[PDB]
Amino acid sequence: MTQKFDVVVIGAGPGGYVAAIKAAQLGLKTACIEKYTDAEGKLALGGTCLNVGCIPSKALLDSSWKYKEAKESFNVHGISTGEVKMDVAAMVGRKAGIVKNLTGGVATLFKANGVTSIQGHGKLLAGKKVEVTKADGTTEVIEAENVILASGSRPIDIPPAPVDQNVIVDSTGALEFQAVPKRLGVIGAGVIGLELGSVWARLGAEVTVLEALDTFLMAADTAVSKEAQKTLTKQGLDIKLGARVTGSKVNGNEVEVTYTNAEGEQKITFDKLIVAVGRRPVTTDLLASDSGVTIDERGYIFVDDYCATSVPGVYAIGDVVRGMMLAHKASEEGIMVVERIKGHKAQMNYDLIPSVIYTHPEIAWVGKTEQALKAEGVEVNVGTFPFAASGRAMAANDTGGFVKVIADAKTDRVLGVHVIGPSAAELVQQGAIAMEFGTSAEDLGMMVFSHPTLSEALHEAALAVNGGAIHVANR
Amino acid sequence: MTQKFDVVVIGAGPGGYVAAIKAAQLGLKTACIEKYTDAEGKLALGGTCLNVGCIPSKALLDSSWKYKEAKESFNVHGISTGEVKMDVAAMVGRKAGIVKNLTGGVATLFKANGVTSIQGHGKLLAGKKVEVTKADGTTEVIEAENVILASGSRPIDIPPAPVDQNVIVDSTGALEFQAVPKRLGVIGAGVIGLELGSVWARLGAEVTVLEALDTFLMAADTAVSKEAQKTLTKQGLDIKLGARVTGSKVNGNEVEVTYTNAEGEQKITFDKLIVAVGRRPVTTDLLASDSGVTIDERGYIFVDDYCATSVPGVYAIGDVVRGMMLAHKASEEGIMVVERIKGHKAQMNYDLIPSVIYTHPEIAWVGKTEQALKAEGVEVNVGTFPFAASGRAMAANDTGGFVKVIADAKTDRVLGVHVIGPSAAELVQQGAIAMEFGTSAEDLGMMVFSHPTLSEALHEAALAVNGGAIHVANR
Ligand SMILES: Cc1cc2nc3c(=O)[nH]c(=O)nc-3n(C[C@H](O)[C@H](O)[C@H](O)COP(=O)(O)OP(=O)(O)OC[C@H]3O[C@@H](n4cnc5c(N)ncnc54)[C@H](O)[C@@H]3O)c2cc1C
Ligand SMILES: Cc1cc2nc3c(=O)[nH]c(=O)nc-3n(C[C@H](O)[C@H](O)[C@H](O)COP(=O)(O)OP(=O)(O)OC[C@H]3O[C@@H](n4cnc5c(N)ncnc54)[C@H](O)[C@@H]3O)c2cc1C
Ligand SMILES: Nc1ncnc2c1ncn2[C@@H]1O[C@H](COP(=O)(O)O)[C@@H](O)[C@H]1O
Ligand SMILES: Nc1ncnc2c1ncn2[C@@H]1O[C@H](COP(=O)(O)O)[C@@H](O)[C@H]1O
Repeated sequence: MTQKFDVVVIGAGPGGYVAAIKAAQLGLKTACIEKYTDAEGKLALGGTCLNVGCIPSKALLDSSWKYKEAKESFNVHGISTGEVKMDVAAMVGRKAGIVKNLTGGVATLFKANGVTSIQGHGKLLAGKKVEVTKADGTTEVIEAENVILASGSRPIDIPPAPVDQNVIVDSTGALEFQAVPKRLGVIGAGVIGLELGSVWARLGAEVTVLEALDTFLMAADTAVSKEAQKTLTKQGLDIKLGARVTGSKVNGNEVEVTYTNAEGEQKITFDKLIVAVGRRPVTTDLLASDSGVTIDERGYIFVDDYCATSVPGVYAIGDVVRGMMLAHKASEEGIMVVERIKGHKAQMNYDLIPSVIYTHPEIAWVGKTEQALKAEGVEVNVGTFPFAASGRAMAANDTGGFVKVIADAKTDRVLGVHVIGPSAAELVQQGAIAMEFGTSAEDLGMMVFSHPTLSEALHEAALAVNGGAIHVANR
Repeated sequence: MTQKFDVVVIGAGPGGYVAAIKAAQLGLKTACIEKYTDAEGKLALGGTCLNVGCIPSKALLDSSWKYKEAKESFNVHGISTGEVKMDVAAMVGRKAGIVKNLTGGVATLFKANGVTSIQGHGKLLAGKKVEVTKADGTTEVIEAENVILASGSRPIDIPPAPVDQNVIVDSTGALEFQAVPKRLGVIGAGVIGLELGSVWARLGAEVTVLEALDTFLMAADTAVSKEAQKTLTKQGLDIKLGARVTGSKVNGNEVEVTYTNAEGEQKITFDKLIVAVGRRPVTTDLLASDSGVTIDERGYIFVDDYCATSVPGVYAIGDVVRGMMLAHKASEEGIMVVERIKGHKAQMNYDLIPSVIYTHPEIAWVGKTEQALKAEGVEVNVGTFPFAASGRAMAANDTGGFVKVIADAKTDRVLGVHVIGPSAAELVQQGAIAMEFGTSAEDLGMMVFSHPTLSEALHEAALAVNGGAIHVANR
């Protein structure tokens, strides 16, 4: 009666469900354990990303942008509308429908690939045995030749502003508001905070973003974060740096927030408050005391470059291990691990994992920032092209931003591509693909880019590296 | 004394003006001769592409799509408006201001780079001598060490439908309507005809496209053209294949068109008629009898792979020579010619020039079609991914279409990338960049693509080539 599998995956987020599908495709008898259930009380796959993360946030960002554009940027095209209105419930409902479709899609993929789906909480015991606590309390132990831990992360909750799922919410609650909060506060100016604040600012919320640090998007290239702060501020996000929240007091349907900055203590009242101060790895009841799996100082499962833990045949991927907390990072780690289980020498290039921020203008990058390369003493040539000079962007009425390409001054090898503007993620992916092949700035400049397209902005920026751009003056 | 230049470029379109800027950047004393001037007396730099082609069409396509979307696809996002109306004069005026800004931009680039612009009609005489006939009829002969012929193209004019720029227009008049015609006819279902028909259909015109051939977009992959005909028909373009126009009679503010199809002669009346039956190379008074420059059977200037004519030091680029009549082809041929004048061994890869159709959904491709590869006996593996399975596309409410990757069955080398759907041009550019580096489908599949992004559809299609797609069943 004891079930035996070649691979047992704990967690069905982008890391775990992709790993499970890949394992099954490679002929490995695979099981995937997941505890999450939807509103009908049924197993729902896809993790944070699908259910309360990437997908729902992108749906609201696209809907809210259309509303803002209709209100402010239709007249220039000769288009008049009556009063523009937003049925918030319908917007949230569209998002809920997308999530339902996609979670159903993952279940379908599991069935088509032969993945054994097991609803419950999984715990790794000694000897690669996994204890599954089923939805009804029944426990069952299964045996695995290989175990993949992909338990993900959860929002950080801080004593100064505890979430109550009503007036003070985390990112999950922020995607479920029934009405536009008249005054919205956001703690944390990270990617999640800026995305969530953008959604509601577009729909009319007076938005204030309280950020404890004195830097804005420190991971982005300095020129990109400078431009981002300027534009987001103009879009109604009152971004306050050096503003550390120290306490809060919920008074019925409002919250008075206290924070400290260069001018001492300040108080501000909001109708809703979103706490977006980071995410922490989840290992809650994931490991028996004698599992042998090492956890580092910050709660992450310790792994090598191939996602192997301290225990043979046990791997860990995604948000629960070191690295950028991104969905594509999790999925590709899952692929690597399964390929390696099959004996292939798969590996990941952590230096070419792109980052995307889905504000408008979209922000994206891959490789190193200019400030980082200068700090490391690497001499570089930089080429920039603004969308204000792009005929395609002018046609689209979306000319803010630029493309920045950074190359090694001696070898001309492209070390980083940074974009703030239309189709940023797509242009950065072009850069990433070229970088995978060890492209030089000159190699990109020598290629034929379709005209007129936003892609041309990357081509011009690459040419600008060596002072050869056609559509911008060269210095 | 006679003006003397290292390079004399005849024509200031994307081939000519880019060739002029680059020559100047490389230290060559350069002149660019252009005959056309706008209503404000300014030299019409940018040629067909900027003044009456690429840019104006893209501007109207973008404005008209926003109108269609607001009327038909805002409700799903929860967005309501009053009545959505289009001020056609204002839409066309926005386009006119974009054209004015960009033409001014090229003038600024010419000045910053030291290009001597000369207003007039240039003619190549024997001995690389160029006669410029000014607008007042005066002539001046300038001496050149190198001549670049970039005279471009013009619409084909046909006896059955003479253009009067009122009831019967060509592509130039089609971008200037001041009101939506109730009934619009388009002769020719080529790229230009489909784009122009789409603009007006979106704004309420009843559009009929009369095409003499029984094929539709034969240059596109069969799966792409099939989908395109289906979706364009659903958008209100009544595309009639095998319908050859034989005559037309203007009756006041109407035109009765007579055409022949499977039921013999038919008659149909329109308020406006667009003649989009192709384009022809322009060599009108471009060459003296004894210039020595060979013209082929279709009126194109004959050139080798490096755009060199039969006369040493004389080159021809863009629409006036063989190849795809595209802006990026013209510009890159311009760059190749100039680099070679300087002694560099630059080369054009005609196999990797992408094609784009700016309808909605956008269509783009690079490399070979599946039908061509089959006809040539090349064994292939095909991978397809539909946007209906893309989380990013779902969030954007734009899921129509797919990505198709074709690889050599023996070497796995990517031979073609075809896309119909959102950001088709950008995804195709990712494919073209990879193909420049000799990518295999597996190489693309091993790269990390940001999630959620439209780019992921290319990643999945690449994986599907070898039956390894994650998000669609592999059958
Ligand atoms: C609002 C928001 C927006 C985001 N937007 C983006 C974006 O645009 N792009 C991007 O790349 N990333 C984004 N992220 C991050 C992204 O969601 C994560 O990086 C990704 O979900 C990590 O995948 P994972 O598989 O590691 O973990 P998760 O997706 O968190 O999946 C872990 C799963 O394991 C389950 N689980 C945990 N413990 C157990 C157990 N013991 N037994 C059984 N099951 C268990 C959980 O129920 C969960 O379903 C966003 C996150 C948030 C919160
Ligand atoms: C409606 C429409 C839409 C289009 N859309 C696209 C698109 O989306 N993408 C794309 O790639 N292509 C598009 N094209 C095609 C594109 O415009 C051409 O391929 C491109 O302009 C060719 O550039 P060129 O430099 O060869 O010639 P042109 O742009 O035609 O420039 C030739 C110039 O030379 C001048 N000239 C001619 N003879 C002389 C002379 N004897 N002396 C001096 N000057 C002279 C002309 O006045 C003109 O300015 C489109 C065309 C049309 C009509
Ligand atoms: N108490 C706090 N008040 C304000 N900002 C905070 C507080 N605690 C953390 N943060 C910020 O929250 C942000 C979270 O960023 P990230 O992890 O990228 O989402 C960081 O920039 C932190 O400085
Ligand atoms: N008299 C005509 N009636 C209908 N279609 C025509 C006629 N003459 C040319 N065409 C079509 O016009 C199209 C021009 O397409 P292209 O050159 O790609 O822009 C071709 O597909 C021709 O078949």
